[PDB]
Amino acid sequence: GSSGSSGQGTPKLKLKWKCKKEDESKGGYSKDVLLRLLQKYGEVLNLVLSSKKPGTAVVEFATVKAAELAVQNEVGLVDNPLKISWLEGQPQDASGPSSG
Repeated sequence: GSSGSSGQGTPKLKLKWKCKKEDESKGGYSKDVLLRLLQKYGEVLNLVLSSKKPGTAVVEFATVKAAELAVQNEVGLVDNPLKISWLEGQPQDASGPSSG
């Protein structure tokens, strides 16, 4: 298909969740909640939020291990399973002999 991501710097992740139109109500999360949710897994060096679109943000991890676990295990809330996607620098490894 189409691939080509350098991802050299820290493994930053993008946190997106379902949120209503421009409203005073967030939905069911907050810089803190999300911060503590990841903290447990890994130290959150920087945690920024996206204003352009509602229910969107980007977290900055210090290690790859934590990030992954924060993208697999931590899903947010049963009712609202946060959408943690790899904005850039995604881990890729197989448990067998690779080839063309």
